Amino acid sequence: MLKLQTLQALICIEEVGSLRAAAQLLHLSQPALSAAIQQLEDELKAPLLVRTKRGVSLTSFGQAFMKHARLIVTESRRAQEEIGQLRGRWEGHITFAASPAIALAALPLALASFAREFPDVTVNVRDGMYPAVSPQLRDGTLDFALTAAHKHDIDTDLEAQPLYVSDVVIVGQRQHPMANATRLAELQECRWAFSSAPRGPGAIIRNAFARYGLPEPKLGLVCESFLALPGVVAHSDLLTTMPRTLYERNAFKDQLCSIPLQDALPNPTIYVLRRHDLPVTPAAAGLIRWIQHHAL
Amino acid sequence: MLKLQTLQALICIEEVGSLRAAAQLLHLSQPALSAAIQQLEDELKAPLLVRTKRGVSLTSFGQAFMKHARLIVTESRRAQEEIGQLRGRWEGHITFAASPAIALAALPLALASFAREFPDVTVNVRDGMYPAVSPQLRDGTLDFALTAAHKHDIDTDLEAQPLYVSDVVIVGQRQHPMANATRLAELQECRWAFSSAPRGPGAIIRNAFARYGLPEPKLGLVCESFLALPGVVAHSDLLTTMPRTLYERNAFKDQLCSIPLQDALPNPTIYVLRRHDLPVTPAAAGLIRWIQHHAL
Amino acid sequence: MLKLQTLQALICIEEVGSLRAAAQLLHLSQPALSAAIQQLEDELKAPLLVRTKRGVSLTSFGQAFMKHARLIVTESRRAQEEIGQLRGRWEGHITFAASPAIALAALPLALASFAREFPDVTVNVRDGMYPAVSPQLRDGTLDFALTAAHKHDIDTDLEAQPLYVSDVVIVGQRQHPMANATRLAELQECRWAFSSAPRGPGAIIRNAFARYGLPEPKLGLVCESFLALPGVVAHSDLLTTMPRTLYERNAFKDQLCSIPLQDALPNPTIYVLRRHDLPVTPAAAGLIRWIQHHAL
Amino acid sequence: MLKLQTLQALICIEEVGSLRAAAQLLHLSQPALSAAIQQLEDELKAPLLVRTKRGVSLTSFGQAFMKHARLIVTESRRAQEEIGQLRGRWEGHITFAASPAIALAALPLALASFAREFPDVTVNVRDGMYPAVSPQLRDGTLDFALTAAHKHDIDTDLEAQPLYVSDVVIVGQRQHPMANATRLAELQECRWAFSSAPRGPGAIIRNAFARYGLPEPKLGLVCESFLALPGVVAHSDLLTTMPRTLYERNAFKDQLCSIPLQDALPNPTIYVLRRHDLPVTPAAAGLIRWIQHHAL
Ligand SMILES: O=C1O[C@H]([C@@H](O)CO)C(O)=C1O
Ligand SMILES: O=C1O[C@H]([C@@H](O)CO)C(O)=C1O
Repeated sequence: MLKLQTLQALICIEEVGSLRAAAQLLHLSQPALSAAIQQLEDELKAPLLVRTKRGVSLTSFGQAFMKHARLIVTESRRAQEEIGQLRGRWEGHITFAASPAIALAALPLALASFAREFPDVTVNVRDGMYPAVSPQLRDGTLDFALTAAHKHDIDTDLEAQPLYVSDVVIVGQRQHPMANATRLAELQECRWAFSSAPRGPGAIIRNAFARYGLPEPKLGLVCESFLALPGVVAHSDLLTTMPRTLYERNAFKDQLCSIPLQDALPNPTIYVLRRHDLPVTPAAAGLIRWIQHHAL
Repeated sequence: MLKLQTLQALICIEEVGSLRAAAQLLHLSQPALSAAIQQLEDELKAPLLVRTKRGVSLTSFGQAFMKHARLIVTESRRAQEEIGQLRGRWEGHITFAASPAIALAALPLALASFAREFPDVTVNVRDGMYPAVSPQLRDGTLDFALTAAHKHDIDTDLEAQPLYVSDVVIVGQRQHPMANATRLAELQECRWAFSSAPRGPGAIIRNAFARYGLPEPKLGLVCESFLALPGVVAHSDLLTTMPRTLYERNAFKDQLCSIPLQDALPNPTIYVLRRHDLPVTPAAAGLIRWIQHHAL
Repeated sequence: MLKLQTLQALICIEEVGSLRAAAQLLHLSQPALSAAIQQLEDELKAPLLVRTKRGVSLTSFGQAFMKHARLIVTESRRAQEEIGQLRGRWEGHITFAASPAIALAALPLALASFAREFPDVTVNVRDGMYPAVSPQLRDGTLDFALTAAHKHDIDTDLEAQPLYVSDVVIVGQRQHPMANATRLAELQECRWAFSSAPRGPGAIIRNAFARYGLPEPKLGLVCESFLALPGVVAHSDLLTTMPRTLYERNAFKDQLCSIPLQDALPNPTIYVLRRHDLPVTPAAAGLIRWIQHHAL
Repeated sequence: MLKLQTLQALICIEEVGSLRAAAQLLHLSQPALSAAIQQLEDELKAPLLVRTKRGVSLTSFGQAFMKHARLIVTESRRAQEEIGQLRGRWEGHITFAASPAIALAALPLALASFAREFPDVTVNVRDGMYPAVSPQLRDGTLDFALTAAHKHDIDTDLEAQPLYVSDVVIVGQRQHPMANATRLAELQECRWAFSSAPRGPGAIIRNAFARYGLPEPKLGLVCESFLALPGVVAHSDLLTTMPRTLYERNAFKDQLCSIPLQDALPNPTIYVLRRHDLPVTPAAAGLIRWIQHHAL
């Protein structure tokens, strides 16, 4: 029998004056409790209980021992309470960073379902992108990030689980002069709103231009806000690249077009990124499952 | 004495985090980047970098030195760009942050106007809010921030110029239970998505509930991403506050509504914020001009 | 519920810092130490250990849990030792700390007396001072501390029993410039070696200079090691305060002197300090008895 | 010419109205300064100075540029001041741990000499031993430790430089019954005051007994305080092992003897131990040199 339940029982035996009565009160087996106390007495080499007409009393050794017993039972309760609070604070909070596409499609449906399965968790959500999220993942102020990355180029401190394979489209003002282009080379003369990517401003379009044999793309401006990007392109002649989800869910849809090229653009893999030494909360894993569920 | 040429070296080394990865400073001929840092370390008489687990890391001295290094480098660049501008050679950089209400309405029109008049100025557009923008204002890495703020509580070294008086609304899913509420008191029991604000996450609804005599609003989640907010609200029963301009310009407009409230809500003033003792380049001035104009 | 058997396992694992190095728990047959920790982790519902750079490290939960684990294990051991003692079987452990004035005079005589009467009790003797000893008093890892303290400023859960009223002297190199000073004011310009004390390093000379109307004493060095103090003073012109007993009993007595001062200095009371709610084992009681006796 | 001295000169030129006068004031070469300003003007593509009858004035471009120049000169001064303070605090403090032998012989003479060569450094000295010092060396609260260790068994985070090779002697009460022993086996019947060592209480004597084919040494008591050890052995029949320096410099010399065995005891190597990522202060290295100097 678990020692703490034995000590707990002795505490009860002191108050109600019977082994039998104590076992029934704490829902323990009489023959098991009796054998536990006996075992303990043999280890102690003294009796804790002396019989009377009514029941039992603590012996002299029993009274000495009970002071220790009382402190051990109390310490156990306090320990479980301290850690219950600390763990309660831990499990009750999630802080993460999401890419624009996850935030526009996956997250909203994920968050609804999640909050039913995990009703007691505050979630804190922010915009984020790798490599910028790396330092706060590392220093712990950020639990995980849901962001694009390149497998062969990720921090070693970080674990990376693929979430889904994403799409990138070239976007322009609805009647862009190059709306009918089928090739990258046909856009050499356009100016670009360099959108953000793991390898730097406009890295996706620069690298596309490079592999297809073209010079550097002509810069129009650098637009790091994905919130601002769709309207900016709508009121200018600048082209940009963006996630398909952003193109499909933005405020300026009817003023924009995509320019679908027969030349291939990349498919940025979206990753769960977190520090690997770190333990993941049940809720954190839960939220990931739900976002995953809506990223199929 | 310091060698201003080495400051960008240090800046670069802290960013890429590697000894060798820094060689893209066009030191693809020699590791005399080390000699350059040796000098800087002796001028300050303190170790700046440190042999580390994944490559190279700044010491506490290095970290302290960065804000000064960055202000020096960016002020030098601004000095040079200004002189050319004063000669009608309109080249150079502008980096600025914008709140969602500026970013979705005035900004697209202003950027296009500016680019037409100043075709060769490289502009960098970011999300940003006060007070988070303050340290990038302070080290010269942002020229200005277009953000909500409270006049009576802006840091002393910051210049604040009123740009726009914005409008707060209360937003929920289209067939929300409270869709037809007209009083703040009717929303007492609702769960909220705390959106970002100068005085902290959810400060607007928190401070409103307070003034209207209510208890703390009930937290559903913290959502710092304005890109994510409309959709989160669309696919749940969470209420939120948001700029009217965002309410009117998002991808989930069909699935949302604004609560027809007859209790009044705040009208946050959007400001142009700058570190006051920094002379504004003629080009940056030119852009603020345009944002003001389109801000109506 | 907790399994008290696993607590020593956890204790051991945190000390040796290794997964496998812990197998000296006589688990040289199986890694079912892991199963034991799995249970504990589930009882607390929190990760306790963490896969780490050099082996295994406690999580913040593990760290929080240690004081409770240690008090439980040591109270259980004390419960068992007491019972045997109450039966005239004088076996078990005593761990205690002592200040230099107790350690150099009363302690040698007391330990010898005690060992003659209680030949089989294992005694553990440590340096220690208040308040540094407090957390080891609190977690049961020290049975008592014999230390200077101030009555009006001892933590509430600590029992404090006057043992000895000690004597402070001011000590310097034998032919010190001030060797013949009779007034504290004459030592105003001297450099001091700050020795340890309850109110902080050099608190005695600091608080003396203050009461006698002087400015802050001049710091030469901080010397927490009483073993080192006499020699440091012997081979320099640094003055220090120290217990008269230490002044009288060190290896550099020939090369030292005490300043023949007619301004009075404090007489720190040495106390027997214990966490008050912990029942003192008969053996430990037996030793405190002897230390008291020899303390004269 | 260093750019900061150029900007500094332009600041001077604005105030005193002459290039010639400014070069002489700041002790710079006229032909060099003139060429520097010229070079700067060519890069700026505008003149900073216009001639008058007296001297020069800033041009319009000069006045624009000077605002930036003034800020860059000021920032440089502030940077050097911030880091000068931080580094000043760093270089002006040493905190270390010493073994009993170092503290009794090396340190006192080291500290005197050191403090002349490095007069502005607070030194904080404490008792310490490996492995106990390891966590605070690692977390930085302790600069270095001068302690015994075993080369083939030291933490990887730590660098270890040998300081000197030490001696261990068996010590007893002046007329110990075993004072004439020449072999370890002759002491099998004695009881020991287990003194502290890297591999645990009494590890030196246990391991000596083991290699010479003997059973475990009989325990008398565990004495972790090296301050207490000599008097404890003097007023009992317990034997101990200790550093030769402790045996030669303690308060109870005339009441003790050594028991020099023809059996060999170990020669514990004393190490400088520090975290290797950490930069060492000039003063810290200096103190080590002086302790080294007195450990020959
Ligand atoms: O910068 C780049 O953009 C794509 C990337 O999006 C693929 O995921 C790619 O291969 C690059 O080199
Ligand atoms: O514990 C031991 O004591 C000596 C050591 O002092 C040598 O430096 C040794 O070899 C052991 O195994």
